Order: sequence, then C-alpha cells, then structure tokens
Amino acid sequence: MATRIAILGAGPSGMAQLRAFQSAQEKGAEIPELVCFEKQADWGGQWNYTWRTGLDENGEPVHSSMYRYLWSNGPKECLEFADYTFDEHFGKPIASYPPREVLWDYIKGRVEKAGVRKYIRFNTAVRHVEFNEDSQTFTVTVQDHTTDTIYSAAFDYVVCCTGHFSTPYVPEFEGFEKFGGRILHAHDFRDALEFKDKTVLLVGSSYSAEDIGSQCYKYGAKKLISCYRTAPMGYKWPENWDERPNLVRVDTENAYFADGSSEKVDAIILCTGYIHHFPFLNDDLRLVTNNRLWPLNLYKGVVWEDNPKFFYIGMQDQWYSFNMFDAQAWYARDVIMGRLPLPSKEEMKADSMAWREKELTLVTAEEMYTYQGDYIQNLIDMTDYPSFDIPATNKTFLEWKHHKKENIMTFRDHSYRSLMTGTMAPKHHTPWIDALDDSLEAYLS
Amino acid sequence: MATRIAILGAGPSGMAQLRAFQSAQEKGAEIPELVCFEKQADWGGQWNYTWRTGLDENGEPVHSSMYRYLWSNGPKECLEFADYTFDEHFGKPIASYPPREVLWDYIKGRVEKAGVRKYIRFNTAVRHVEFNEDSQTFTVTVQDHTTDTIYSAAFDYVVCCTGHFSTPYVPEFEGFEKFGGRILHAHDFRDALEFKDKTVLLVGSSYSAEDIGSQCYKYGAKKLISCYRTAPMGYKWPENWDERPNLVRVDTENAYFADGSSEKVDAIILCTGYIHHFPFLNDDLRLVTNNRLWPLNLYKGVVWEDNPKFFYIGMQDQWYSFNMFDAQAWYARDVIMGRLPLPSKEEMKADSMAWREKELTLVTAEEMYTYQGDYIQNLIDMTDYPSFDIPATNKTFLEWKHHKKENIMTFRDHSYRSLMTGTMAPKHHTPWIDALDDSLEAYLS
Ligand SMILES: Cc1cc2nc3c(=O)[nH]c(=O)nc-3n(C[C@H](O)[C@H](O)[C@H](O)COP(=O)(O)OP(=O)(O)OC[C@H]3O[C@@H](n4cnc5c(N)ncnc54)[C@H](O)[C@@H]3O)c2cc1C
Ligand SMILES: Cc1cc2nc3c(=O)[nH]c(=O)nc-3n(C[C@H](O)[C@H](O)[C@H](O)COP(=O)(O)OP(=O)(O)OC[C@H]3O[C@@H](n4cnc5c(N)ncnc54)[C@H](O)[C@@H]3O)c2cc1C
Ligand SMILES: Nc1ncnc2c1ncn2[C@@H]1O[C@H](COP(=O)(O)OP(=O)(O)OC[C@H]2OC[C@H](O)[C@@H]2O)[C@@H](O)[C@H]1OP(=O)(O)O
Ligand SMILES: Nc1ncnc2c1ncn2[C@@H]1O[C@H](COP(=O)(O)OP(=O)(O)OC[C@H]2OC[C@H](O)[C@@H]2O)[C@@H](O)[C@H]1OP(=O)(O)O
Repeated sequence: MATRIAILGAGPSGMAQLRAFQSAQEKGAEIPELVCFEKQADWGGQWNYTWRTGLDENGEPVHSSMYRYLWSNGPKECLEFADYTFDEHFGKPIASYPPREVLWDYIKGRVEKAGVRKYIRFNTAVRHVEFNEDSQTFTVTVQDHTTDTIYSAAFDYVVCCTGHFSTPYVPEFEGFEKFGGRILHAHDFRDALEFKDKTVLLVGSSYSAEDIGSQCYKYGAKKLISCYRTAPMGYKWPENWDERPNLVRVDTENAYFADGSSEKVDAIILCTGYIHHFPFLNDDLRLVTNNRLWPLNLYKGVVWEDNPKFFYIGMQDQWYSFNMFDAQAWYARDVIMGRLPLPSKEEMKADSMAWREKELTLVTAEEMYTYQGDYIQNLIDMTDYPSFDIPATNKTFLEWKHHKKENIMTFRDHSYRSLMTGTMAPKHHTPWIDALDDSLEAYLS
Repeated sequence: MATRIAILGAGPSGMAQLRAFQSAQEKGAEIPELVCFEKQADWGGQWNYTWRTGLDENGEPVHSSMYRYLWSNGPKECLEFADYTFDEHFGKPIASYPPREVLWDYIKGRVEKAGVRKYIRFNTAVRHVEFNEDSQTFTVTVQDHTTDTIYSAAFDYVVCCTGHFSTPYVPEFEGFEKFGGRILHAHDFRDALEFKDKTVLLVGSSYSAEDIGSQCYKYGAKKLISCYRTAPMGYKWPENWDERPNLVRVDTENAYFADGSSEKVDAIILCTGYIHHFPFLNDDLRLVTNNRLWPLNLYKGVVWEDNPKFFYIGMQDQWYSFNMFDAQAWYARDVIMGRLPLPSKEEMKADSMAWREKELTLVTAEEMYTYQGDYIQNLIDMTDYPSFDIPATNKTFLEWKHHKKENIMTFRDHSYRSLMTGTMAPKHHTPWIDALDDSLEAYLS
C-alpha cells in the first residue's frame, strides 16, 4: 500500500499497533509500510525491567518505573488480550496476579507469534516530529545509538505510543537540601531490600504509595509513614505502617507534618505521580493534559483534533489497560486504512465535549471503570476487534475493589474467571506475603 | 549591531560569554543582540546545587553533578578571574579551597556586577538548533516551562555552553539486576550521610572516586572500596578504605573482583565519568568526542569547523577552568564581532591537526596542564582579555600535585598566592576533616 507509518514506542501500545496491522494483513488486506522506533534495547515498555535510574546507557531518560517484586495490581483477567489468551500463551491455568516477568513474557508472546519484531528499530530515540504543510507528511528525526547517527525520514501518519507514567511529577518540600537521607521519586525505586531495617516516608496516597509501601513492608523495613494531601488511603495497614496528613518540612533527620507530629526518617520516596511530556513534539502536535479518564483534544480518545493524521495510544488514565490499547490500536488502524472516515472538525469537537461532560459527572471508583468500559465498548463496536464481556469485566473490577478493602495485604491472594475462556484461575502455590522470589521460573513450577 | 546571538546555557561558560560582550560594550563598542537560554531557575551551572536527581521538576535531565560538602579540588588561585578578583568579590583574603556555595557566590558576583542577567531566559530548555542554508541563520527551538510553550527564534550565531559532565557514562556489571543495595552514578550522589555506617563500592579511579570516597569517609561510612580498571589511584588511604582490581560481578549482597576476592557491599557508586551529549543538535552541528585536552573539529578549541558560525565553550577536559572559559569566550566574541577573521577551512584543519599531534605526545600530569596553559596563552594573546601569569599558574598546579601525593586527606589544608593580586591566602579556620558545615556563612565567619 502507498502510505508509510511511524510508530513511536514499542511497549504494550506500540506492540498493539503493530499487532493490529499484522492482523489485517493476515486476514488478507494490503497494509501501509510500518516503522516503529524504540529507545530501549527490547520491547515491553514499563514491563521491561532495568536496574538503571535517571538516565540510561545512552543518556536518554530511563523509561521504566518498575521495581523488583512488582506484581500485577489488578486481575490479569481484566487485561487479557481478546485475540491471544492466557490459556494459549502458557498452555495451563495460572493465578490472578502474576509478577512482572510473567506478564512481560505474555505480552511478548503475542508479538513474537505475530512476527512484527522485524518492523522495530531498537536503541533509537525519537527527537523531533514536524508536520510539513506543503507535502502533507511528517518528518521524524531520530538518534540511532547503535550507529551513533542522527537521521530523518518522512511518514504519512504518526502513531504516538511513548507512555505517560515515565516523567516524574516531583514536588519540592522545605528543607530537602538539608535532609541527609536519600530522596527519590517512585520512578527511581528499584529493590525494596535497599530499605531493610529503615524508616521510610512515602509521600502521596495512590497506587504508587500503596504498592511501594507494601514492598518495603514485605522486605523488612523497620517502619513506614504515608502522608496524604487530600484524604487518606484508608486501608488497615500493618503495625509499623501509619498514615498522617501532609509532610510540611524536613530537617537534617526529621519530617514534620500538619499533624504537629514529627519523627526520624531515613529515606523519602515521592509517590506523587507523573506528567505527560513529549520532548519530540511542538505545540501543533503536543498533548497537554493532567492524568485523567478523558483528556481533551482527542477524537475517540485517540485522534489528535488539530492534525488528524497524528494519533495517540493509551494516554488516558488506566483502569482497563492492555485491551483498551488494543481497542484504540484497531481504531487507529482502521482510520489510517480508510475503513472509518473521520467526521468534520466541528463534529469531533462536539463528540469530545460530550465525553468530557460525562467524565465530570463521575464520583465513585465504580462509575469510573464503568465509564472507561463504555469507552472501550464504543471503540470495539467499530472494529473487527473481537467483542468480550465488558459488563462482566467491570464486575471483576468490583470484586477486586472489595478484596482490597477486606485486606490490603492479601488482595493478590484471590482468583477470577477469564472473560475470554471461562476457566477459573487456580489459587497461587504461595501466599503473597511469603512469595519472596519474583521470578517467572518460580511462579510457574 | 545588526546581528543576533544565542548562548546555550548559563553556567560559568554562558556567564563568561555574556561577560565578554558586556565588557566590549562597557569599553564603548556596538555589540550584537544577545539571547541566553537556561533550563534551570538560576545561573551557575554545576555550581547551582540541587537535591534533585535524574529528571528535574519539568522533565528535563537534572544537570548538576555536585553534592553536599563539595569543595574546590584545586587551588582557587588557579581559577580566578583576571578581571574580577577574589579580593574584590569578598573584600578580604580567604583560604584556598572554598566550598561550592562559596565559589557559586563568586562566579555570580561578576555577572551581577556586569548587569547581564537581563539577557537570560531561565526555566527554558533548548530542544533543537537547525541551520537554514537559504537565510544563513540558525533556528533555535526551546521550551519555556514557565509558560509551558514551545517557540522558536532565529539567530545569526550560536555559542553552545551546555557542558560535558552532566550526562553520565554508566557501564553495566553482571548481576546488577539482582543486587539489593543502591546502585547509582557519581552524578546522582547527594548527601554522604545517606551512607553513614555502610560499606560502599566506588567503581572508577579519577576525580570522582577520590573525592566521593573522601566525603563518604569524612561523614562516617563504615568501610570503603575502590576498584580500578587500568591502574590504582595509588594514594595512601585511611584504614577502612582499600583499592583493588576491577569489579567483575555482583550477587544479592556481594561484590566480586579480579583479585579473586569478594565481600559484602551496601551501595555501589559508579564513578565512571560522562559523555558529550547534545540532544538538541543534528550531525551537521554535533561535537562527538571522548573527554580529552584536544577535541578535534574545533578551530582554536572553539570554532565548529564544519559551520564556523557555531561555537563551543569549554568542551575540553579541565585542568584550568574558569579562566580558560573566559579566554575562549573572549575569542568567540572577537570572531563574532569581526575583530578576528577566520582562516580558510583547510588552514583550520592543519592547525587543529598540529594541536592533536602535540596532545598525543603528552605523558605526565605536568605536561598536560602545561599544554592547556599553552592553549590558554595563545587564546589570551589574541584578545584584550588581560594576560596573567601562566608559568606561575602552572607552578601552583605543581605544588597542588605534591600536596595531594603527600597526603590525600589534607591537601585542602594548604594555601597559595593569587596570580592576580600577589596576596597569600590565609589558612582556613578549621582543618578540612573537621569542617563539617559546608555553608558559605560558616566558611566566611
Ligand atoms: C509502576 C507501574 C506499575 C504498573 N502496573 C500495572 C499493572 O499492574 N497492570 C496494568 O494493567 N497496568 C499497569 N501499569 C500501567 C502501564 O501504563 C501499562 O501497563 C503499560 O505499560 C502502558 O503501555 P504503553 O506502551 O502505552 O506505555 P509504556 O509501557 O510506558 O511504553 C512506552 C514505550 O515508549 C518508549 N519511548 C518513550 N519515549 C521514547 C522516545 N523518545 N524514543 C523512542 N522510544 C520512546 C519507551 O521506551 C517505552 O518502550 C503500571 C504502570 C507503572 C508506571
Ligand atoms: C562533580 C564536579 C565537581 C567539579 N569541581 C570543580 C572544581 O572544584 N574546580 C573547577 O575548576 N571545576 C570543577 N568542575 C568542572 C566544571 O565543569 C566547571 O567548573 C564548570 O562547571 C564548567 O562550566 P560550563 O558552564 O562550561 O558547564 P556547566 O557548569 O555544566 O553548565 C552547563 C549549563 O548549561 C545548561 N544546559 C545544559 N543543557 C541545556 C539545555 N538543553 N537547555 C538549556 N540549558 C542547558 C545547564 O543548565 C547548565 O547551566 C567540577 C565538575 C563536576 C561535574
Ligand atoms: N505535593 C503533594 N503532596 C502530597 N501528595 C501529592 C502531592 N502532589 C501529588 N500528590 C499525590 O500523589 C498521588 C499521585 O497519584 P497518581 O496520579 O495515581 O500516581 P501513581 O504513581 O500512584 O500512579 C497510578 C497509576 O500508575 C500505574 C497504576 O496502575 C495507576 O494507573 C496522588 O495521591 C496525589 O494527589 P492527591 O491530592 O494525593 O489526591
Ligand atoms: N567499565 C569501567 N569499569 C571500571 N572503571 C571504569 C569503567 N569505565 C570507566 N571507568 C573509570 O571511570 C573514571 C572516569 O574518569 P573521568 O573521565 O575523570 O570521570 P570523573 O567523573 O572521575 O571525572 C570528573 C572530571 O570532572 C570534573 C573533575 O574536575 C574532572 O575533570 C576513570 O577512572 C575511568 O577510566 P580508567 O580506565 O578507569 O582510568
């Protein structure tokens, strides 16, 4: 086919985008030339673990925010590919909340099967994307770190897949320049063992704080302190872990909270989340948003409204994840291919405004993942992407919510049914708190 | 003047470039318009300390490599402005090896005096510099993080001052993904107290290894271990500090050397240096070199030979430093202003080749700083920058060498005379090992 496409990033989303085109071709259609650029030496994005921190071996910002002993925080059943099942990949049932290495193996399995590795240029950082009015094409400039060469190439469309949980939001507190312990962001957190026998303040009250706390807890930290800005997380933590209102300052050794309280602290971890940052785009192409279920300026959450030859995959906040990226990649594919022509700019705006109105109505966690599910439904209904039971995927989310509330440290110890196959997942061979080994090999025997 | 100049960065180099222009104007010349861009909230470069690590508050790679308790490692007398003396800044003699905050105050003071702040756009990262063949102008694209806007602007010349000790060289050793302590690069080193009562592996044998060990030692580390790749540093270290051949792998808790030895380690600090990295340049403009006294492709060490309307300040390795940047900035100024016209491309090449042949001749630390002083001498002779006594600066380095050999932990306790004023620096009020407070106010009272 005539056109040429650039895919930025080879994590879940970039992988999904390649997989969609490969599926079209398998079903016998003529597809566009495809070039995918990836700065790391392998695919999988967040899921590709690294010991590195800050800046990688080439000087690019280190991308992955993942740590030793990370395991899935939601049911694997909620993120199964509708076109490549857990049954198929592993050839047997496994429990509901696999470690990192395990879900990494599984996402790679689909793209190894699909043969799409050949499209990817690894160890290549994307530096600039420019749209040229005269030719109606994009110029993509990249740095190949294998050859140490900077070069560019022209493309008829561009799909951005570079993630939005990699560039840290890192607020400052009074005294950080005097504190003698380590200060780091959740993004920098690697092995919980570095904190065995220590007192660790975790600043913030979301998924980052919840899990990094647990890992420090699980691996012997003397004591834990979470501070919240708005409201407490609210779970019943173990004995040596307590919650209090915000940090307000720190000194050579101590932390002070709005409590009036205060104590000795050895390390501070900022679990204050991330920013959407696209250093390779100018203001004509660059999405500016806070983290949320509905960023503005994206038709069907995917098409950039000022230049609809540019697409974004996976830039919403994530209740659903892998199968959301699929539904987005299938939709992007079909517009690029001519199968779903775009409406007028006014029409896109009116649609996008109606989704945002509904977003702002949203109050409870249940209302939120359901909304995201209605979004996914609408996308998969437009595409030969296989439909699956979204209302039951939400009930699975509901269950998970209850398990977390019942007991924060044992939610991972439960099991759920695949919406793709029907099978119930078997209980894991070891309780969470005792499963100290994070390796694939030990999870599967 | 008709022309417009961009200065990239506002550390010592950027500061020196502005100051050079300011000086000419003060003596009555018409000067170009100047725009200087700086990604941090304030000037000073390495010398502007931050507690931050990896990526700053805006997503930009954090720039400074400086830690708590850093002091000058060479005689202040070797880095004094020939146009702005230590007497004039501080109003009174002071010792020879000032703490960071103290040299920071001193470099700002020249530029506060000069009134050149008004030329700087702070909190602005340079993304891209392109040369347009049609206009013979550069387009500079930047991101203003105050307004969150990306915009560009056209310049007749560009002076790059973004440094080369900020992007870390970070080799991998077998086992790093399995070790449970902190691994970090010298660039990420902040407060030595994070390592009180610990055993610390320091990988490397140069200025970073020397001085980061010494701070870990001075603030109460249990034990130190340096490993070298080529040759030992060879200084007499305290009892709990020992040197040995290179690291070769690591496990859950331990380090293994070529010794065949091995022991328990809590943290690893890669003191392996830095890479010249310019993400905002294509290959037509982009210097590529290892760290050394004579990079190729720079006429007089400063004019980019493939496009001589683009200049680099201070990209050499640094024995001299602040007065080298001034000699360079003064030279750049004069070429930009038309005072010193350039020879042909062939003659630049022959001249640079002659400097590289001599660079290769160099064996002893003395031959090296003498070569850099021959370099600086040839630069300052071309310009109204005030000549100063290089032979005598060299002798002050020689004295410095011997004191470090004599005793690595007390070289900071000596004093030397100013080549600018003649005055002998008084002994400091506290010996190094005991002066635990790094503050300007404590150093000055
Ligand atoms: C700590 C953490 C834990 C998480 N846990 C879960 C979980 O348990 N379950 C779940 O469903 N989701 C989880 N997530 C959600 C995560 O966002 C998705 O799982 C998924 O990783 C996002 O896919 P992506 O491909 O869109 O982005 P990413 O996985 O972030 O991939 C981005 C890719 O783009 C590349 N890239 C970026 N910039 C450039 C550039 N300039 N040039 C070249 N390449 C570039 C990166 O190398 C990377 O390969 C977690 C996220 C984090 C941060
Ligand atoms: C740990 C350490 C200790 C040192 N100690 C000494 C010492 O004791 N004595 C001595 O003489 N020298 C020392 N040095 C040497 C040091 O390089 C020089 O003194 C001086 O800092 C070099 O000045 P510079 O302006 O050329 O570079 P820098 O000080 O590094 O300045 C670079 C500037 O450019 C900015 N910049 C970079 N990229 C961008 C961009 N994309 N957009 C906008 N701005 C950008 C940075 O913010 C920074 O302000 C030390 C260096 C290090 C790393
Ligand atoms: N200054 C300050 N003081 C105290 N607290 C602050 C401050 N600034 C932000 N925050 C809190 O940090 C948290 C950020 O949460 P989140 O965005 O989900 O980020 P996560 O890293 O937890 O990522 C979650 C997602 O990534 C992967 C995972 O699966 C989820 O999809 C949240 O509680 C914040 O606001 P608030 O006022 O605290 O409500
Ligand atoms: N793979 C590996 N294994 C072990 N050791 C390695 C390895 N790779 C490099 N190195 C050593 O790291 C050190 C880097 O030296 P330097 O360039 O002075 O960087 P610094 O940060 O010390 O220099 C700071 C400079 O900045 C400012 C200061 O004033 C100096 O001018 C040096 O000893 C290296 O070469 P070698 O083979 O080890 O000799």
